[PDB]
Amino acid sequence: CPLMVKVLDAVRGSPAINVAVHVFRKAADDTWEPFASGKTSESGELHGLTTEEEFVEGIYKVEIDTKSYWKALGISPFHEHAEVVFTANDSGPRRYTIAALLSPYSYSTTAVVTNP
Amino acid sequence: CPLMVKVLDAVRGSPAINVAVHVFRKAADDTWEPFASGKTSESGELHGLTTEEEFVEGIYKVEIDTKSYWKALGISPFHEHAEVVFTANDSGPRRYTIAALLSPYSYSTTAVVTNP
Amino acid sequence: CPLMVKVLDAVRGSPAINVAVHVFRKAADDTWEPFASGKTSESGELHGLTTEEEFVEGIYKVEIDTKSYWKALGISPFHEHAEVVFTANDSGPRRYTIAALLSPYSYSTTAVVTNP
Amino acid sequence: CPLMVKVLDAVRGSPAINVAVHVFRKAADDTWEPFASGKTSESGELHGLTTEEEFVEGIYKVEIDTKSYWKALGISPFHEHAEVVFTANDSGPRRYTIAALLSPYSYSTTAVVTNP
Ligand SMILES: COc1cc(C(=O)c2ccc(C)cc2C)cc([N+](=O)O)c1O
Ligand SMILES: COc1cc(C(=O)c2ccc(C)cc2C)cc([N+](=O)O)c1O
Repeated sequence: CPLMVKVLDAVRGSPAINVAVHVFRKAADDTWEPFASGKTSESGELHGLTTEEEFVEGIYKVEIDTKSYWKALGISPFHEHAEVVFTANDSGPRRYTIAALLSPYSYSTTAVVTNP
Repeated sequence: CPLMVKVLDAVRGSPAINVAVHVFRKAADDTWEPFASGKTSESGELHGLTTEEEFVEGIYKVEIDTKSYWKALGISPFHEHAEVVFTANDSGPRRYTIAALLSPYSYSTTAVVTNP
Repeated sequence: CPLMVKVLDAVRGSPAINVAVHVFRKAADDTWEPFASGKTSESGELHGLTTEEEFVEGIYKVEIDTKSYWKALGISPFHEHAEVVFTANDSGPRRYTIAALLSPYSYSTTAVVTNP
Repeated sequence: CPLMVKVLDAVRGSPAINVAVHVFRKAADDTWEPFASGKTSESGELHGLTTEEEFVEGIYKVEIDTKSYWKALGISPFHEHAEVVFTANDSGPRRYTIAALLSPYSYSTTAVVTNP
C-alpha cells in the first residue's frame, strides 16, 4: 500500500514480468538491511511489499534485478541491477510508486508520490 | 480501451494532471487528421479515447501539450509539446498504453502493448 | 555549431550511427518548412546542420528517423520517428544540442542549451 | 579515458556542473572498495577517473551524488544518489561512458561502450 514498484520493458514494449525486487533500509551503521522483496506480476507491478506501520521515515534502496530479467529473455544486458536510493519523508499522507523503464544498456526511474 | 495515455511529472514526482492530449491518424494525403483527444485525470491517465471499432491499423500521432502543463505550474519549459508517432499493427488482440515522463527540458516515452 | 543532434542506442550501448535527421521550421502559414537535414556520424553526432545566419528565431521540429535505423538493424520498432519540437532563439542566439536515446519501444530526448 | 561520466540537468537544460561522483569496485570479500572519484566540469563531464592499468575487470559501482547537486541549487530532491552498477572489461578492455540525466524526482542513465 505505501510502497509499490512498477517495471516496464523498453525493448519488448511490455510490463517487465517476474523481475526480482529487493528493498533495503539503511541501518545506523550505514549497512543495508533487508526490508521487503518480491517479484513483479504480469502487469509489471509489485504490491504488498510493506505496511503503513512498517514503512517509517528513513533511507531506502530498491534493487531491481535487471540482469536476471534480461538473461531470462535471451537479451545481453549491461547493468548488474538497477538501484533506486531515496529518503522517505513524512509530509502528510503519502503513497510511493517507484517506477523503472528498462533497456539493456540504459534505465530510467521516477517516483510518483501521491496523497491518498 | 484499446488506447490509453499516461503522463507523469519528473519534477514534482506526481501524475501530470489536466494535460491536454490529442491523437491524430495519418490520412492518405499525409496530413494528420484529428482522431481523439482529452485531458489526463488525477491519476495522470486518459481513458476512453477510442473504441475497438474505431482504432484500426495505421499511423497515429499522440501530441501531449507539455508546454501548457508546465506553464500552469509556473515552470519554464523547452518543448512545445511531446509527440509520439507510431504504427498500430493488428497482431492478435492488443491494448496500447502510451506513457510519458516529463521534465522541463526532457521527456521519455514508452509503449506498453499487451494482449488482453 | 548552433544546432547539434546526438543519438544513442540503448540496446547495444553505442552511438546510433547513420541515423537520418530532418529539421523543419514553422512558416508563417503554419506549415512545416524544410530547414536542414543530415545523418549521424560514427560518434552518433550530427554537426553542421545550420549556421548562425540561417538559424533564426522560430518553432523548429527535429525529426529523428528511428524506424529506418531499427529496420537497418533488422528490428521492427514501435515508433515511426522521434520528434522534438521547440521554440529556438527567442531571447537571442543560443547553442542547442538535441540528444536522443533509442530503444525499440521507447525513446528519451533532452536538450542542452548554452549561451555563447 | 577508459571511464568517463557525463551528467545533464533536465530542469535547466544544461550540463550538471560540480557533481560529485564516486566509483567503487567489488572486492573479493564482497565489499565495495573505493576505486576513484571526482567532480563534473563545466561541460558536465568527468574525465581522468582512472587509467588503463588500474581499470581491471570487476564489478563497478558509479555513485552520482545527485542530492548534493540539487541541494546546492536550493531544491529538495527525492533520490540520495544515482547508482550505476556493471561488470567492466570482462572480455578485455573497453571504453565506458556512463551518462545520467537528472530531475528532482527522476533520473535516467545510459552506457556507451566502445572497443579501441
Ligand atoms: C503503463 O503504466 C505505466 C507506465 C510507466 C512508464 O512507462 C514509465 C516508467 C518509468 C519511467 C522512468 C518512465 C516511464 C514513462 C509508469 C507508470 N507508473 O504508474 O509510474 C505506469 O503506471
Ligand atoms: C549532449 O551530449 C550527450 C547527451 C546525452 C544525453 O542527452 C543522454 C544522457 C543520458 C540519458 C539517459 C539519455 C540521454 C539522451 C548523452 C551523452 N552521452 O555521451 O552519453 C552525451 O554525450
